[PDB]
Amino acid sequence: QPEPDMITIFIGTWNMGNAPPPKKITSWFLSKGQGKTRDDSADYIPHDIYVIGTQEDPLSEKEWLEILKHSLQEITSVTFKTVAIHTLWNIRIVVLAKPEHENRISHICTDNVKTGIANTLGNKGAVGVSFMFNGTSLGFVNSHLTSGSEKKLRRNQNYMNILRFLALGDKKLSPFNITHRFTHLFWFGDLNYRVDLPTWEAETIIQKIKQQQYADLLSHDQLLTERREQKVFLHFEEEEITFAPTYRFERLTRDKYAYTKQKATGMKYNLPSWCDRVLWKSYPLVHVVCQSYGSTSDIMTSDHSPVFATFEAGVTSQFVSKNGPGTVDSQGQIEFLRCYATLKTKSQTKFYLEFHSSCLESFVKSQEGENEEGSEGELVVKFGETLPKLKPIISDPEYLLDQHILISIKSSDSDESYGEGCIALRLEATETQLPIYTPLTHHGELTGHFQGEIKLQTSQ
Ligand SMILES: CN(Cc1cccc(F)c1)S(N)(=O)=O
Repeated sequence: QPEPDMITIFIGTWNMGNAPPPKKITSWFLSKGQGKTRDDSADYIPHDIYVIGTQEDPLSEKEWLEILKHSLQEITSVTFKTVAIHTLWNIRIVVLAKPEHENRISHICTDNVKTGIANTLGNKGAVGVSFMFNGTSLGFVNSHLTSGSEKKLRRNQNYMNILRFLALGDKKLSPFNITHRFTHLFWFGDLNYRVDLPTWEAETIIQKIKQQQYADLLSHDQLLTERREQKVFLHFEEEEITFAPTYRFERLTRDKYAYTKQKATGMKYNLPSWCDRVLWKSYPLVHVVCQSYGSTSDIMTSDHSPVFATFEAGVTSQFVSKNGPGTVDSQGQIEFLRCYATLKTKSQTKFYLEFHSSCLESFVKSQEGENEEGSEGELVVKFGETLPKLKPIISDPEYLLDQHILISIKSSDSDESYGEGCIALRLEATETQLPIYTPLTHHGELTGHFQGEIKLQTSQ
């Protein structure tokens, strides 16, 4: 039975509005409704992994698991295994997998982050799950961010707190947050970004939605505009939105948007908005293709419609050779030439690099670089030809060209990371000097760049 080189992943996000679901929710898991929808000919084909994020979920874990498992069994005739379930208040994540995958999955982690302070601590935050699927690390975050059209900055703050403090994946990757720990990271939820147009334009917006003319609305979507100004979700992707806004509906129909201010809304308008989103970030040159992104039309218990996204995602096998794991394979090496970091920091300390990768027995510390002043004010840290030669555990190119090297640039004075990035070993050539590049981030904000050349030796 061969190990897969691809799997499909279903991501669902639904703010349930504190109401039980209707008796049938299969349209959600089938990616049917509005937007980029799944072909009917695929309906019986199970996804490999289903990740369900809910917000304002009134159900017990048991109650929701029974609904989810029975739904998938009706669609696929497969009884899915429960990988993980984690709930913070009314924010929940469930991971289900085909039974054939049970012994491909390991290192299952769950965590949560509560956002805000005092007033603003008590119902917003995130839950997440991570695990290994054979040689591939997968992370999943379901976040319910701060509500309200005039709180985009708070949402951006909520995002940074979640990616700093959610403790998922390999704890040995100590300098790296969740935005660097996974081959594929999926972040979804009620992100609560709104269409920023005047209140007086509410009926105009509704008109535009009835015409399926989303362009002038999406140009005011706060998540798109904040992401274009590099304020949030830097280096994440989102599929084009081709479905109507998923909030705020009158319950038990989808014919009416309920946008007017009410005591129940704290006298706030809720103009139609794309609150409910799915984004991802995968390591460079790993296969990931969005195959659906849309909303259901037939699930109407909530003031939100469910959102679905499906993905093809490249995966690798748990590689064994006669040498590694448990030793190095002297036929393999990774060399770095003419490397330098450019940092935005105003500080003057010495810097060194750490190289982290599951192709190494453990992480590698470099010598300190040489600081110079850049022509436009910047700190340039030069490593020249001084970087250590990295000794991978396995030299086979079928393994090594699929791996990645995480880089942290750290202060010698404090040992704190000033920037993190990732280099793919999926090179155009081996035994050949080739350009490499990564942006560097810290707390998910841009802090610099790392560039240079790589020379990869494999057993071929
Ligand atoms: C048996 N584990 C993985 C798993 C647990 C539950 C459901 C699964 F589909 C897979 S393990 N290797 O101990 O983490």
